[PDB]
Amino acid sequence: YQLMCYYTSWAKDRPTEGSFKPGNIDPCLCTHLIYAFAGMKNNEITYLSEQDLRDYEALNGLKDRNTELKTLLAIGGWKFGPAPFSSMVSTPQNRQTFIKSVIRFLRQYNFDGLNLDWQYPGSRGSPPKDKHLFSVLVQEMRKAFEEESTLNHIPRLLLTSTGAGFIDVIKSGYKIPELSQSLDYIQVMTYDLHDPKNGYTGENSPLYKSPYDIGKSADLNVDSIITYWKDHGAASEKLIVGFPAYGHTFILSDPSKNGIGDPTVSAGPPGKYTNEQGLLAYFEICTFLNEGATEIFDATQEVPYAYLGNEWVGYDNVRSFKLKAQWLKDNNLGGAVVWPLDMDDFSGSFCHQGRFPLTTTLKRDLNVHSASCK
Repeated sequence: YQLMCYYTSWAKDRPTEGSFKPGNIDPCLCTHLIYAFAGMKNNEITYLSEQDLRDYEALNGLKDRNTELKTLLAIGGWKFGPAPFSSMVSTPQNRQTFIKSVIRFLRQYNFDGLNLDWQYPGSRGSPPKDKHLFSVLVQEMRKAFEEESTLNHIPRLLLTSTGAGFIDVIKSGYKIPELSQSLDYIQVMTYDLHDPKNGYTGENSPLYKSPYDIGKSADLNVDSIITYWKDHGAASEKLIVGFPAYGHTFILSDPSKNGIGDPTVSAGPPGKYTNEQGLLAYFEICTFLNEGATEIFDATQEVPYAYLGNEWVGYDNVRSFKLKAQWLKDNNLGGAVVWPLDMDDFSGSFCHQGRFPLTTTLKRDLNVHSASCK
């Protein structure tokens, strides 16, 4: 099984005890480290800031301790949006400029591959034709990686892509059989399933649906999403399940109605370290629990939630990671991807469950072993 772990460039910029640097990632913990994010300039991949080059060096230097460790560079993300990718895939000339810049960039900065994270082809303004053009880009990029490998007599660069977790978004943007042929891995975005706009508490990444989830809500769970990708032609061993190291928060309409599916006023206030309304890192949730929040493990969805007064959080813990890891193995999936590793308890001081408790649960249960680490 694979165990991929994201490192986000902004994690080192969080205040005081929340700051986490890439050089402090345990090199034996994951099979792949993914750096979020690279940007684009004139149809060429590039760094977002010159300081990212120092992060690339620290991240890639971990391969000197774990010689089997692989590193990927992620381009895109929610904030970047669809427009740069739409322009880049629009012509063969722009795709060639991009593919050539990727090979050159990955090799010069010692990355083992690229993670495409276009959010999303075919939606958010991206036209219907981008479903076909994204598949063309992926085929052409895989072919160029094979040709570079043969020309230089070195292992081929890896090619991965994120995959939407929302059915309508999957339908309008992904030619699943073609993408599965050319990609090494598909990182399925099995998280942010809390449906913030419906006015009820919802889980971030439940394994199974709530019996109260009706219609489109019934597909907002790991089991339903992965089943959809498999039913539509994705290779099971190429599927990498998204494991969030954070939760989503809500302000309860009534503090006495504190279960899943209960009425909400708004997303919860930003955390001291992550500073994003409606989100708390796993390390911040540990503080919330230590400061008196009531912890409930919902067996119907196989995920926890916690509440304190009118503040409610739906998240993942050691137990939910354990149960999803067994389900992953039972379903012959390719592995897991921790999103983001920097929101797990990287120091061991917030949760007192040792360093990286969520990720360590996956390393142990997915039998991740490197010959270089024994």
